[PDB]
Amino acid sequence: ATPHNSAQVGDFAETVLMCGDPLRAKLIAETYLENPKLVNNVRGIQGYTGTYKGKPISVMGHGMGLPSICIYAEELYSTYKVKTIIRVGTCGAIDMDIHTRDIVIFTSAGTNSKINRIRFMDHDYPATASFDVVCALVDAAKELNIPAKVGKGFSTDLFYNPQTELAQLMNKFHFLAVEMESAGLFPIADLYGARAGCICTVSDHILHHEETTAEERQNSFQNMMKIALEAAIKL
Amino acid sequence: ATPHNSAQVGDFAETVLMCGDPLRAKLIAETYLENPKLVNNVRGIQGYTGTYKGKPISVMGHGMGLPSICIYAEELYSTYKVKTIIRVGTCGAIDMDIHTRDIVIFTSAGTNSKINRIRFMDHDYPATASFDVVCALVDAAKELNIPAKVGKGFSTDLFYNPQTELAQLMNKFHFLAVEMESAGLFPIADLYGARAGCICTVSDHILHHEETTAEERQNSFQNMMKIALEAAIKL
Amino acid sequence: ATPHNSAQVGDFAETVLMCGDPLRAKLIAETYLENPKLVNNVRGIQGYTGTYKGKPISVMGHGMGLPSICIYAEELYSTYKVKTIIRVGTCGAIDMDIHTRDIVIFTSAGTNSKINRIRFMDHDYPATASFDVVCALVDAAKELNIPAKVGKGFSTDLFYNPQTELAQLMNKFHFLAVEMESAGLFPIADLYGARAGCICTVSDHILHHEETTAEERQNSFQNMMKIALEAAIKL
Amino acid sequence: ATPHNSAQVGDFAETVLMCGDPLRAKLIAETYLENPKLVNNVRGIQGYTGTYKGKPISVMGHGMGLPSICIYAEELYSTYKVKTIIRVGTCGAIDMDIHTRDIVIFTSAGTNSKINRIRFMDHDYPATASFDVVCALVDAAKELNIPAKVGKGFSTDLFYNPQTELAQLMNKFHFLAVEMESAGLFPIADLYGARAGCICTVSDHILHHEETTAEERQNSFQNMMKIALEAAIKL
Amino acid sequence: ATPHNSAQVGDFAETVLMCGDPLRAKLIAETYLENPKLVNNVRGIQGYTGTYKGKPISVMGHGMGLPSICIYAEELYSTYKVKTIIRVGTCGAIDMDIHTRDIVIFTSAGTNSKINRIRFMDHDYPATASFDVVCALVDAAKELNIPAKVGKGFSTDLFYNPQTELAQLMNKFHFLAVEMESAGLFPIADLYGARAGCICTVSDHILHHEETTAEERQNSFQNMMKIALEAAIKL
Amino acid sequence: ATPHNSAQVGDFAETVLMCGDPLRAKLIAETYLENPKLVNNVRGIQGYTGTYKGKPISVMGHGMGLPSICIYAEELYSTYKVKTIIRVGTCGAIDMDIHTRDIVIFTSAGTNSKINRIRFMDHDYPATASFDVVCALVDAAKELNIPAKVGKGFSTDLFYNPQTELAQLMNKFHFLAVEMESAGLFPIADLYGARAGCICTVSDHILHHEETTAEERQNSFQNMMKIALEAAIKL
Repeated sequence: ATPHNSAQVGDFAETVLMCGDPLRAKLIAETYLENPKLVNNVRGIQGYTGTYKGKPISVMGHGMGLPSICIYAEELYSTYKVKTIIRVGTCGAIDMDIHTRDIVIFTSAGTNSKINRIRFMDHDYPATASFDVVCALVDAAKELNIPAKVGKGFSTDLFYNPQTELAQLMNKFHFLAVEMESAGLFPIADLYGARAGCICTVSDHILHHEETTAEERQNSFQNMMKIALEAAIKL
Repeated sequence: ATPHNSAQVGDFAETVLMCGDPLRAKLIAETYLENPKLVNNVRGIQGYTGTYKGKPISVMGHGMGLPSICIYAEELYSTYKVKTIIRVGTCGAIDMDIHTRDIVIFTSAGTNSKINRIRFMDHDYPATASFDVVCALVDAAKELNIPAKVGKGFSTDLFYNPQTELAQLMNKFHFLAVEMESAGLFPIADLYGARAGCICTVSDHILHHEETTAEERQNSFQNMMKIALEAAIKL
Repeated sequence: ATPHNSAQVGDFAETVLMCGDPLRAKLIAETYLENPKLVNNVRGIQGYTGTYKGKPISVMGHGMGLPSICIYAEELYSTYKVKTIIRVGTCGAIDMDIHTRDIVIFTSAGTNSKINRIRFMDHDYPATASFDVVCALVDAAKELNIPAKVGKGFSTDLFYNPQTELAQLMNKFHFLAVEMESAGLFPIADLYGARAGCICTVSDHILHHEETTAEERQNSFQNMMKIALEAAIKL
Repeated sequence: ATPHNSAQVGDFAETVLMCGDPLRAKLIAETYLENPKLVNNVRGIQGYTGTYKGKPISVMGHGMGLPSICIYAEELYSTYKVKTIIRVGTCGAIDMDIHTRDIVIFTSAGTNSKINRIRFMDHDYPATASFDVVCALVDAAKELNIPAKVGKGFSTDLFYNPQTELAQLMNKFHFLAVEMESAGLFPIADLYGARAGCICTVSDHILHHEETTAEERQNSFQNMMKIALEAAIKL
Repeated sequence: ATPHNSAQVGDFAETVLMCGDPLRAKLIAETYLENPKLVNNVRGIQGYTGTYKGKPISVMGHGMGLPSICIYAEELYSTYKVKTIIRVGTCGAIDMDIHTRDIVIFTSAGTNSKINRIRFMDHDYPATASFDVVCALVDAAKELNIPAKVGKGFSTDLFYNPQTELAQLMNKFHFLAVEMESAGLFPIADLYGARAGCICTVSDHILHHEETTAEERQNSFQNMMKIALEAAIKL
Repeated sequence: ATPHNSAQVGDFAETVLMCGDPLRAKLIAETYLENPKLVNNVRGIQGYTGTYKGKPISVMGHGMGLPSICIYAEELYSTYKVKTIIRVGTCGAIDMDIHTRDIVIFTSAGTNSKINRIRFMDHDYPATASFDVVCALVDAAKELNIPAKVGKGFSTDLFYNPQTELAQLMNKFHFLAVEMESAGLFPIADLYGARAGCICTVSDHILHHEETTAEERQNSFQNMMKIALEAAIKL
């Protein structure tokens, strides 16, 4: 149907969970969905559609960086009539009070990208997570009683960032974590009158060395997944 | 104590309601607070401190525009140790589905200002309302059962905006309303590890002529005030 | 007549003196004008119209920051057909050769704001004081024989400026003082084919501790006021 | 060895061919290399190392967009000590004199991204292909006698570009094609004192409908691959 | 003494008149100065030093564009200890009320250049003519009773400007004329604690066809020269 | 024919060599061309047209800075129907591996100017030398067997650059040399479907003191000239 998707309108559920790693997306599909069917694998993106608690749900990769997720999100909202895209994955902690293996719910995401300035007449567009999605993620967290931190995230274009001072600046303004897609996703959802959200488990800290026990990193991941899945049902 | 405030540390409650109109702030103090005492009137700003349901509460004006509210907010968070600043006032609707006299709860605010870019190494800072404050405002709305719209707002530096195309662009991205302070307030709260939020009643629509009945504009205002006050207690 | 002014066309003199402090404006009206009448008090702005040496003159506050004064200036030039707006007030010295209590006449004002870039296709607009007004202010200074310094001013959006290096940069380029309105005012006057100017008394120095004797600060203020008033007559 | 690569120093050849599609990279490895061995598949990136005419050569995917390829390129140049990265893939034609199925050799790439401005003190960095690589690609083209167009390319962050006027502007300045990685790749090669280049086959035209015969699109692809491979040997 | 000047400290008068055309500068030297001596001709710049009414005066070309005059001005203020640089030349009218052959005195100059933003931490620097020089030029005009227009000028980097809408924008803000050096000159004078000014005769109008009689264009030029010369003496 | 050129269509050869120094251009004309005739001297620019090996060739100065060369290049390509403009001159070395008296062939040029951003919708335009011209210059170098370095150049607007850190940044990215015209020239050639190139001899190093023997600086210059001339014939 599109340059980056072979599936046809209807193959995708109206709620799609997206992560960077296509293998992760394949794992998710095989681990949490019932009767997952590969509906799209253009560029080995691993797009699946199965069910969770009787409801239709799709999981697909979105590469890394805003330019990438921007392609998938717009194609999904526009061509496949998707209504909700919840980004699920890992990220790097910034704030000193955030520890590795912590789950973070993005209220919004800042960015060093130029995309939003391009779509917003060079002004400051607040890449804000859909309020419904934020509430669904937080309610899920509360109901499952899984500690989660809610706040600003930051979508960087430079994983290896030359501006090393930026990190401390972000810690001063209390940015919770860093990833590479949210700031691009959120505004595209607004444009299509659709919804977007993001939940991540901190896989590493950028300001100091952390303690990462083998079974603690997985628990954290599974916990984030439960929240994302339950919230999807609520939506 | 400061160049723009004569009050001393302790004169202000830890939760402060701020609007642009100092006369409005005086009205609010005399109408909703018990035993309101004028603690600061430098520049006729009308800063009061009284009580609501037994709890300490302060109401003060903040002029118009980010540069203005930036002065008051930082002085309050820094010198008077205020913890929460809820901006309460009027605004101009953008989105076609938003009508005059509607109450809007800001999740965040975009801006055509350069301030946040100055404090954020020229990148995109997401002026986001403190999540606690957004939730307190929405819960108050729900509990009082007062219809309110939650979403992005826009803080403009140009009330009379030369870029007339911006309005339609904002309607396409579904910005709810336009005011002139939120985008400045939110990031200053983050810096001080404090909290900020904004709730406004739409006094006019920028894309078309609206119907404004005399008693409907006041009800709307009183309703917004109830929500702001109750939320303050919850915080 | 406007959203921020209740007065009608004709209530304002064609020459208006504006300062940030509305109480200051009230003081000015009661101290230097004959038969001052409050023609507008929307937002406690304290707008008066009286006479000086038989001629009509208006004094009104304009809040703090470019976004604020931008609203009043354009409304005045456009709706009330005002011809001259002279900003009168305080400011912070930059240049080492400028001392507290010194009177400064702005030839122009730089800014860290984005407004002029918005109205000027993102190029460098030189916020220049109307040449007639500069000459009227300087002639008044010379005739009254009151020492005044003439040069560049700087209108900041950040009273509390994160970019602490900016101050020394400005001292190197010899910016005389810092305030928060001129850069916005000047270009709006040009747009309306009208005139604008600014004169300030330095109330404090930003690069070092100064000596401020009680009666020296008032004399300085009264002197600045005489110059502003006489120049108004000349215009 | 890295967050996005499991291979160790030595697993990668000093010359690496990179395309967006990981499946394409797998195809390339199985079709043109002898004894290709999968040395890295983190994120299903499909990184292989085999031989071409007795020489070591690696082929791996790089996702879509500058942020993505920026991660891989820097990791490869820095950790795996790679010397040459030749981007090989598809692109969209701009210039009217460029037709679908045409092969284009990038001399350089423009971009609407902010990355290079971030690494270059906000000035204009000319994302230029390593001269050795450009010459190797052009010599290969000449020796194989395969018609190829040499000129500027454009790396966009927005596949779906809101600024629809940009296309005609680029046609006026004769930008040959559009892709999404070159502008990020080239400067990273310079930083590491290494080399980078890009060759693409136009899979579609952005200014008008083109004729794409089944066997013409493959020939074009195979031809581009021959040039890329032979040039690699020359390097 | 410098890369662009062979003269030594002392060869140049403390007041230097500069125009773009080196031949014009040679003409000026031979026509208005007594005993003009060529003190520098690096790059055929035609730098002379002679006398006017017994006082030392130098005339030299400065090429075209800010980058050019920036080199000469800084070298002159820094190495040759020059105190005043008055730019004298031609320009293109913008404002409809400005006619060909009109003399214009710059109060300041706007620009589409990035230089001042580079030297001013990316903020708005008001390229303002030294107030002493503006007054000297205007007094000379008044004393000689030669009609002159005083106001903003604009220094463009693009004589052939792609942004054709800019012209009308400038006419709306009443920019008097367009040249290519003032915006660069003025800030360099400030940096060296020295002085700069600019006076031009409009040789053509950019918004419509004008009437240019043979002897009217010369008179205008001679008149501008008298003003520049007399003002130099006053300084 | 134009404001800066008195010559008529046909007076200029289709290939024009341009340097900053008009005296240098005069020298070149008298030293390397047969029967050189001065076809244009507006502003003492020294524009000549003679022959080299029987072929028509023109040499003319272009002042200093992008704004300057932009005027000449566009007038030449547009009015005089010139096809190739090869900038020939001096420059300042950046990279530590570049020594004084070294000849450098620009593949492209970066810049701190705003021109290209103005003509390119505020995006990154890669000021790239025409590939034909680069190849002609390099072939000439190879055939004459004159060592030349090929790579990025940088066209600065600030000969005296306040941003002293830029130099080291450029050395890290391996910018070969610095001049003041290429970045402006290259894009104008693209616009006119014409060609441009640049070759310079390093007259000084910006990062350290160099050894410059009298006869080594001239040899270097003559060598650069041979390459430029021979390449012109090849084109």
